[PDB]
Amino acid sequence: ATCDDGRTTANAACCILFPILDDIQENLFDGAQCGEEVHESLRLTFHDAIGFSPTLGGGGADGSIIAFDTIETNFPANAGIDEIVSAQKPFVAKHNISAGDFIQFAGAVGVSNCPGGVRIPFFLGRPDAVAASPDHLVPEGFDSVDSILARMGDAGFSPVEVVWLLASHSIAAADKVDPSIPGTPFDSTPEVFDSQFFIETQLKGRLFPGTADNKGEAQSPLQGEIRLQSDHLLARDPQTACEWQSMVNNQPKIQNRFAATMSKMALLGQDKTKLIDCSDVIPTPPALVGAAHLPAGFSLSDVEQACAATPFPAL
Ligand code: HEM
Ligand SMILES: [Ca+2]
Ligand SMILES: [Ca+2]
Repeated sequence: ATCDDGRTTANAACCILFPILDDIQENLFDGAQCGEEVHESLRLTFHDAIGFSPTLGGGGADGSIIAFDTIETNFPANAGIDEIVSAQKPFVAKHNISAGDFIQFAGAVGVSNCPGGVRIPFFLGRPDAVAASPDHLVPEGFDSVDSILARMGDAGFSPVEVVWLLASHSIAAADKVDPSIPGTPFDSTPEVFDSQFFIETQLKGRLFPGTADNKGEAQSPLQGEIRLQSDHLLARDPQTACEWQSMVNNQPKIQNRFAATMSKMALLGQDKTKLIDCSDVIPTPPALVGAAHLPAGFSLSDVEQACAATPFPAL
């Protein structure tokens, strides 16, 4: 189909996304940058979608974190999410799409701004949310591995799919884990969707980049990086360690698995056969240029190898 401004997309119902694309690239992502607003929007896709439990309810990727913000931003695991919920709300009021479509659309557009990134498949048509998520369904940085895997398993994700979704922490920082150092990132390249996150979490912890006593924080290997206790444990746990290592220096697998498992997350609570595919509206991401690496001056003896089947690669 050809839309009114002459841009084309495979399914004509998708034409309505083009003005919304332009508005968010200008006014939400500050001129299509891979910056804080993109990271916050990507985190919002997960905090919206994961509100889904067969036994308790929640409609998953349904926009409930905006439509019922009053309730869901009270949950302690949503700390800090209110800023990006407030920022997105006027876009939803002004355009003609549901909050659940908007959150996943903004997350996929945001990701496409980051070098190395992918186009997450995007479907249009989710109805407005009809219930707030239940409480206590969002994993925290201080939860054990078994707790996190049980929660993600309960929403439909295997342990390998959790590892794949955690490539999101390649373009990510924390504001609330240690409030004295907000904006400190989880890897050395928070503007680049690459395997540095899986590398650098495998390094021996050395110091705390701000204060020492913060709940859900492990020691970081670098003054300018922060480490969640969850990522520290998942990189080392026999249930996830070999998968975590396998992402290192494996950008094709990161890209393939992150797109497919993000599309699955974006569809929790929904049925794709009732929606329309508008994947082709998402911009084309830049590619990587630089090779994966240990941080300069580090070597294999600084890596805590945790996969008995396969040694950590020589980078
Ligand atoms: C699986 C267990 C997970 C845990 C325990 C977890 C935990 C966290 C924590 C504690 C933060 C920092 C919040 C702050 O203090 O500001 C965070 C940030 C973030 N998380 Fe996760 N996360 C998990 C999975 C996910 C998934 C599946 C996504 C996929 C979208 C995601 C995307 C993000 C992003 C993009 C940020 C950076 C937000 C920003 O820079 O503004 N996380 N994560
Ligand atoms: Ca939700
Ligand atoms: Ca990165």
